[PDB]
Amino acid sequence: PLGSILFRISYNSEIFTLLVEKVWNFDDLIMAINSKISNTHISPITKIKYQDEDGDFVVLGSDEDWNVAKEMLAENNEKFLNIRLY
Repeated sequence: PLGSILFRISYNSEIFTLLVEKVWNFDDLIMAINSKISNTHISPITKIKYQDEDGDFVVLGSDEDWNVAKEMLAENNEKFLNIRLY
């Protein structure tokens, strides 16, 4: 049952979880992480690399990449997600 998705912000040596709805386009999305990571409010990120079913990381900076992945979650049977922050 689809509803919400979780994001596992994976940094260099930092790890955080952010609950991102399935209605938060790439905009609100980028703003969602940019909000949580806002903690530093020194220099956020504009590029997020999310994992795919194949298990290969892929860039994500649009809805076509934020959705194309979502539709995959169902195929991955994962209500969560993994993002890369470098």
